[PDB]
Amino acid sequence: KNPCCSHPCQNRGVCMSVGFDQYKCDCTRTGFYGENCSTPEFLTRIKLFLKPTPNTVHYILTHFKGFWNVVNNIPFLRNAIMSYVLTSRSHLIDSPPTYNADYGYKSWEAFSNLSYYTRALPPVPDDCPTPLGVKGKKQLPDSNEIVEKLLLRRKFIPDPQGSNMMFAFFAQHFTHQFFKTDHKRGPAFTNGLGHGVDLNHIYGETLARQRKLRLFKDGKMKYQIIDGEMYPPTVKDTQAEMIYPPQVPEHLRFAVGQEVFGLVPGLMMYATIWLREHNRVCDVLKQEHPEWGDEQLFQTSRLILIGETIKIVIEDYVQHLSGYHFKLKFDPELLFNKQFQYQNRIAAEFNTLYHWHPLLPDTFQIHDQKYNYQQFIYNNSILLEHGITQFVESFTRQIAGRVAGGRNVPPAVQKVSQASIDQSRQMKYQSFNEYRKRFMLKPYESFEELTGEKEMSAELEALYGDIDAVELYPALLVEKPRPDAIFGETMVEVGAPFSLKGLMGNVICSPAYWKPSTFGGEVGFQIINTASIQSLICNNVKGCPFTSFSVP
Amino acid sequence: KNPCCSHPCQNRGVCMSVGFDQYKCDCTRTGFYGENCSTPEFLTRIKLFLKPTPNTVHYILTHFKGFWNVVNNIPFLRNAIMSYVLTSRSHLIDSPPTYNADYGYKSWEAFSNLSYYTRALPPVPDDCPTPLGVKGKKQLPDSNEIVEKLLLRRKFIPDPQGSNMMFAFFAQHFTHQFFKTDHKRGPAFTNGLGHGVDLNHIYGETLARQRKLRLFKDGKMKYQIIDGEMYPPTVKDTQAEMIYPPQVPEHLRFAVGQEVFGLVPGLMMYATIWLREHNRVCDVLKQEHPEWGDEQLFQTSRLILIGETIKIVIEDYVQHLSGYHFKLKFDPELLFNKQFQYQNRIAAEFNTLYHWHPLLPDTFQIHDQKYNYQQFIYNNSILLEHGITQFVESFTRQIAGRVAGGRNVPPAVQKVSQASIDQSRQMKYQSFNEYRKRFMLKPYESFEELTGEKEMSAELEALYGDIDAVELYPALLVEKPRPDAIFGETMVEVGAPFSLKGLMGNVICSPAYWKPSTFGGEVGFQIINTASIQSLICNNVKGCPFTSFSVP
Ligand code: COH
Ligand code: COH
Ligand SMILES: *[C@@H]1O[C@H](CO)[C@@H](O[C@@H]2O[C@H](CO)[C@@H](O[C@H]3O[C@H](CO)[C@@H](O)[C@H](O)[C@@H]3O)[C@H](O)[C@H]2NC(C)=O)[C@H](O)[C@H]1NC(C)=O
Ligand SMILES: *[C@@H]1O[C@H](CO)[C@@H](O[C@@H]2O[C@H](CO)[C@@H](O[C@H]3O[C@H](CO)[C@@H](O)[C@H](O)[C@@H]3O)[C@H](O)[C@H]2NC(C)=O)[C@H](O)[C@H]1NC(C)=O
Ligand SMILES: *[C@@H]1O[C@H](CO)[C@@H](O[C@@H]2O[C@H](CO)[C@@H](O)[C@H](O)[C@H]2NC(C)=O)[C@H](O)[C@H]1NC(C)=O
Ligand SMILES: CCCCCCCCO[C@@H]1O[C@H](CO)[C@@H](O)[C@H](O)[C@H]1O
Ligand SMILES: *[C@@H]1O[C@H](CO)[C@@H](O)[C@H](O)[C@H]1NC(C)=O
Ligand SMILES: *[C@@H]1O[C@H](CO)[C@@H](O)[C@H](O)[C@H]1NC(C)=O
Ligand SMILES: *[C@@H]1O[C@H](CO)[C@@H](O)[C@H](O)[C@H]1NC(C)=O
Repeated sequence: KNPCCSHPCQNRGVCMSVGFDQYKCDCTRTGFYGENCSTPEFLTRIKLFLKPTPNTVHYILTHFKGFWNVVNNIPFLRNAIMSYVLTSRSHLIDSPPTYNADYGYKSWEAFSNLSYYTRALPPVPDDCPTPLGVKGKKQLPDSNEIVEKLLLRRKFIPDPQGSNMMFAFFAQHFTHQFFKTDHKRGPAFTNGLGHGVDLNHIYGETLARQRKLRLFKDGKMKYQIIDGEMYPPTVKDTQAEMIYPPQVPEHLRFAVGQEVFGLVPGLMMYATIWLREHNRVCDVLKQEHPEWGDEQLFQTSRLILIGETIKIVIEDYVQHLSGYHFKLKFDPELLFNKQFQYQNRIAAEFNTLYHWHPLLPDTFQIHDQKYNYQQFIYNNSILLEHGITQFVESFTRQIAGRVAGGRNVPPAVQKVSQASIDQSRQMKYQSFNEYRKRFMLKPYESFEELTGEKEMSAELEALYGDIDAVELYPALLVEKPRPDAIFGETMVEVGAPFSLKGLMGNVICSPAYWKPSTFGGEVGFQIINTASIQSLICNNVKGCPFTSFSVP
Repeated sequence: KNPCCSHPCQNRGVCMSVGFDQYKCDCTRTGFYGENCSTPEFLTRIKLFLKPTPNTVHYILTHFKGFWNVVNNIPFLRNAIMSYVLTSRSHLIDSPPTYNADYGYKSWEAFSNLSYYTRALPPVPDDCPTPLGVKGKKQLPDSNEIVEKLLLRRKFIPDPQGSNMMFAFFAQHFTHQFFKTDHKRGPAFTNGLGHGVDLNHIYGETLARQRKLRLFKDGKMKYQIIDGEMYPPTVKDTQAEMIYPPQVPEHLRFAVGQEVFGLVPGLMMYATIWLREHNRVCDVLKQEHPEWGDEQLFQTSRLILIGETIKIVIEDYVQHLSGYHFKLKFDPELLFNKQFQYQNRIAAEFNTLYHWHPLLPDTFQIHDQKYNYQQFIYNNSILLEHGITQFVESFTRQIAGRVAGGRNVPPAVQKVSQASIDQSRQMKYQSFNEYRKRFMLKPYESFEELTGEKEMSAELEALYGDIDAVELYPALLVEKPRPDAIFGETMVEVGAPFSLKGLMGNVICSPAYWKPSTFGGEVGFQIINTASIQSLICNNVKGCPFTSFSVP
């Protein structure tokens, strides 16, 4: 019986066993002291007393529109506030990384082996009184029963923030470059060895695959013209492997950076758009540098698209999610006078937290047509029939589902929801409340406090028994949403540090990289700093249709 | 005719071609402006006028012994001084890394591909008038003529700092965990994907190899008992690949972390010593943690040995090399309030700089025996015959050769010296003076100034014709040595930044790692804080013989 099974060390203290039945807490630089690191120093009490709650800060950022309008248009003020948002978030992240699924203590194996997802909290020891430590019952509830009673959609619940399918598929497309679970190996392992925004889902994970996708003229990527429009090349032509069922004919097997993007037309849509953007940038650079060769044109274009991606994700994507009247800003210079590590390791909990299944609709609405899940998946024929323009117009206006609030997961992906729970247990995640404490949030003291409701909280009580036994994934989906919001508190407060760290931690944001020469001059640099979700569609989609991450 | 062939940009500005006929210098954050980044800004002019020369600083640090004795014993001042030497040196290194042999511009391939050595200076462009850019003759002088006329040892020149064989072999053993050139692939590539002090030369580069070397009992590494003492296991026993010529019998084919360490008995000596130290620490930790399993004992011991290594390298190895009266200090906490990147990429020029062939003696004296290179190389029988105790006593008393000053490379390793020159040209190194400017040193204006002597300078002038045409590796070895020192100015001013950055950049120095719990408690921390070259030998060599990096 491991002495640290009770997770006795508080406030990010480190538990270490000293003997078979005793433990010791390392309170170094926690701001606390005592046996469990639970007694605050003088300075710590003052900081705590003066620290406003996340909900308070959230209220201020989502109100006083007249105030933020002025702040947004004064760089001095906007920079100082954005600088605060960045610094205070990333400090909750261990960098360089620490634990993974196989190590609850610091080890060189955990640090050096990039095949693992890292871990924000160490795994629960193998031999503990309960699966989660000491709290709860000897056996966790049946994972399918959790999904059915708490997560399954009885009736479609639209997102009150108005997120659309353009947002939903952007989210899936973007995150699947660093969420690349090596399932044949196990949920603890990833294929994304770059561990961040490298755009491997466009260019490929290895040089061998990249060379299959490249045209080797003017720095461009291979493509084909169908009905006058640019689309990805075929598998037969590139010999770049893709995941396709037998029923998909050869001429419809599109080859892109990510092997699984043929699964759903929504992904292939963004894959096509980003492909168009790369070759567009190549033309721009070739005009600016007629002396450059194919290789430098390719490499510089890739760096620019990485910049565009981070720019769009912060100022459009995260901006939409936050609901802030304050306008977030992508500016690496904000950190040049701060302590910050330019590196990133993808955490398993970050992956799990991003299982935003409830976003998915009951049917997919393209033009005047509707498709069920069986018709939609692996169906590139739909994409060619309607075209990218029609796809953009339809997805922009189709609303997505609310993620928090419970019971909004489509039955079509019921087994996927269960898988998230099963894998979480396989990797021995700690409880939901342990993760709330890990990110300096007060733990919930009752099921009713979690959901803000009596029905689902009663079912939670019947299943888990104790609030400290509730698991991470289901609790995130049943958590009381913030007022008219898509998420609950925990989703934001745990997710934002991971998100922002991986964005600003990118190498191109470092002082040695963030300069005009890196991107082929001011022309390439400007492409990055003026990028938006609207400009991406306008530049690469016929007719330049209106688009947004929110419904009109 | 690349317009950047002349390397027009000064002070670490970035050169970029604009059209076929012109270039543009990016002076971002160089502290300079103008077309070539040559004109200093206001504060820059001030800092220049208030900053002394490295030779002036070196004088101060090597004199006023009574003064430094006072300084060394007042922690607050000693910490401030040591903090400054860490931050100022590491600032000259690009981190995250930039260029490599294949990329003279920033690219994702250069950043992400760990198989390359990184580069402090970008390679000379392919289409330049001269091999070095625009300076010098169209063809570089014969590499063998350079070795013969300038580098080959006539009479043995001993190190005036009194470095011994314990020092020479420690340097080779220590640096060959990150200097691991993949010669079958090219000099531009490395097998040390950890790019630093991971002690892979003990434990192996991969997990597969590590498992072959581990005992899986009490966290220990496999070993055998010969004549009552601990030695590495064999290849036959472990099935771990080693590089050995056919004439080496099976029982003399020892298996260690680094595949080439069977090449020299001096390397196998330190391999044996560090092996013993691992198993020693395992015994200490097991006494402290009876509840721990094999895996935790192994991993914790490895972290401790990494700590010991960095401690010894700073406070004994670099301390001896420097010749300073100021006492250097290994203390990660010195950087906790500073801007510092906890990562490292091994530079090709750092490798070339560390080719300290002149250290090698004419013969290897062990007890009453003398061995030439034919008798010594790949001869592990010598190690077993004398034992580690006799090895330590002999090598402690045998003096090493002077590195700078020219004409001190043993003819036995003549081709190695030629290979260093050939590989540098193959990797398209820039000139010696370009690298001086890269590390804020003034360029030599004449051969006579470089050598401080009329003989070899005349030979240099005949070979190269231009001082700006002299290559990095030959100039390092012929440079005028500092008064009674082993090195010249450039070796120290270029070498120290790379060296210190790789040491303090280590992850165990990071705030999240530098705490007692990481090393198994206070006992693990004390092992590190009490580490020395003396204690390393005393703890693991029979009889506890005295040792040092200098001749008694
Ligand atoms: C963030 C938004 C998001 C969306 C909109 C979305 C939309 C959809 C969708 C739309 C038609 C379908 C059929 C599915 C179905 C799946 N999802 Co998602 N998923 C999303 C987030 C994720 C994440 C994150 C994972 C884990 C990936 C991993 O570990 O490789 C995931 C995994 C899966 C898997 C497991 C295999 C795999 O994808 O590698 C299936 C199947 N799914 N999901
Ligand atoms: C303290 C520095 C030091 C020492 C003591 C030392 C001592 C000895 C020694 C007997 C003691 C012998 C027989 C050799 C012989 C060789 N050394 Co060194 N070498 C040293 C510094 C280096 C470095 C640096 C390299 C290149 C590392 C790489 O790329 O693998 C090297 C590589 C070599 C090579 C391969 C060529 C090459 O990598 O370019 C041979 C052969 N050698 N050396
Ligand atoms: C430091 O953390 C310790 C671990 O959480 C904590 O010990 C825990 O104390 C609680 C109550 O104080 C115990 O909870 C149960 O105790 C008995 C079982 O012996 C039950 O009858 C109770 O109803 C209650 O459910 C935990 O069992 C106990 N955990 C241990 C000992 O591992 C310490 O109190 C903490 N110390 C400080 C100063 O905060
Ligand atoms: C890091 O850069 C390495 C150097 O570019 C790169 O190694 C190269 O890998 C490719 C593809 O694996 C090899 O390409 C061809 O190799 C042989 C020719 O010798 C062909 O028969 C194959 O079919 C293949 O097309 C290169 O040979 C190889 N080059 C070298 C010098 O090793 C690595 O792949 C890069 N690392 C990553 C992770 O991408
Ligand atoms: C990173 O960790 C994984 C998992 O431990 C290592 O993969 C194992 O490698 C050994 C030896 O090659 C195999 O016998 C196992 O079957 C592998 N396990 C799995 C789950 O794949 C991997 O080798 C490690 N990476 C490195 C570079 O050592
Ligand atoms: C869409 C429902 C599929 C799963 C049904 C079996 C699990 C029981 O689901 C039940 O659903 C009821 C109506 O939503 C709820 O009121 C109950 O709390 C819940 O237990
Ligand atoms: C895919 O979508 C098309 C719509 O163009 C439809 O005709 C077809 O039946 C769908 N299913 C497939 C191809 O399995
Ligand atoms: C910059 O350097 C180039 C080549 O070294 C030289 O021709 C040019 O005159 C320099 N420009 C200035 C402004 O000094
Ligand atoms: C190796 O050393 C042994 C003595 O230790 C000696 O007898 C033998 O000749 C040496 N080998 C060579 C090739 O010189």
